[PDB]
Amino acid sequence: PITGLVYDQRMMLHHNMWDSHHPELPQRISRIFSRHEELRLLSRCHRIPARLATEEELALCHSSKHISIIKSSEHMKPRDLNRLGDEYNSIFISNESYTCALLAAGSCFNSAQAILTGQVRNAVAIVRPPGHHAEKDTACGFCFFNTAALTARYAQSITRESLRVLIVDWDVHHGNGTQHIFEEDDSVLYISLHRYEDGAFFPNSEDANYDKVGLGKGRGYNVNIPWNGGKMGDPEYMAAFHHLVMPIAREFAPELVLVSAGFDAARGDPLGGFQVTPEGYAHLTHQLMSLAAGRVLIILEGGYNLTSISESMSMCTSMLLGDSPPSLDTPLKTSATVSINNVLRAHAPFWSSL
Ligand SMILES: [K+]
Ligand SMILES: [K+]
Ligand SMILES: [Zn+2]
Repeated sequence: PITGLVYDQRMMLHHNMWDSHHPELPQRISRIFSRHEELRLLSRCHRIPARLATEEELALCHSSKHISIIKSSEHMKPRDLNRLGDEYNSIFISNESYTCALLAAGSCFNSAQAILTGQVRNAVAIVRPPGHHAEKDTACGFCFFNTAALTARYAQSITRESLRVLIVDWDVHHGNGTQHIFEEDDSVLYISLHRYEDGAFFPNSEDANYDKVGLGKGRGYNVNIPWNGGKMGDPEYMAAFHHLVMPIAREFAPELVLVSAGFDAARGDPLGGFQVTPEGYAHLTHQLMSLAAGRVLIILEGGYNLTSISESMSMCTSMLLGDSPPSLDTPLKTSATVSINNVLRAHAPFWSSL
């Protein structure tokens, strides 16, 4: 009954060499790690080693062009790093970025392998840079390679090709790259909750709306839960899990759960504007633990208030370790009722549980 934990200080080497205060900070991961130490969660976990992803593994989801361009940045002079970063939507690059992206993905592969070999029941991955905005062919939104999507394909590569992987993306932003990578796929169920604001919120695409349900054999296996016009928090997220996430997930019957666990919907985040609490994140984690015989891998995505992400992800690890769910302190914001009902209208044709 072991919980794994992967953390490697070398992932702090990725940095913004022009803006030391850019919110995707190296100390995001060291702060989360430190809070696990203070709460004495670290010694209750088995340490899973980091490793570099291989180029062959990156090619599970990304084009060889994209791999080669990010790879080339390791030897790039500052002016060229600045210019290359500016060719993407919201990317900064340093000479260490490629290696850190490789480390984040490989750390998650090792964690998924530890779960799927029965060496640990579940695991938490304290990694950066994040992944869920990265597309097959391009970097986006602080993300170079799509760690969670690659981990889903990696898991299938060591088990069977059609292994049912659920990805729950509770980062406040839509994971455009994860949706696109699996949009035609019925073996990977993508469920995202995100601030949407009728397409005005990053990443600024109507691809994130509730009516994008998947394509081809993937029709029904893409679930977007978009928030509009309100400061959403625990009641809205609990209601979305109750009416949507958990009924769909149970019907899908995943063999592995990956959480694209951004903590930028947390109270205090400078970018998300929401107010999910650490206790809320613990309850979402505990609900997901009922799936896939407990095989849950929690993967850090966004989240930019250092205190908020440290308390929030530590509470998630406490849940993985088997601790009792904390006590939770309200009627939904009206637009959140509308959002949930819109998703129910979009997906009840595909899911008998709805
Ligand atoms: K999301
Ligand atoms: K899908
Ligand atoms: Zn985010």
